[PDB]
Amino acid sequence: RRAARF
Repeated sequence: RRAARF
């Protein structure tokens, strides 16, 4: 969800 694979 953040910026990279999340």
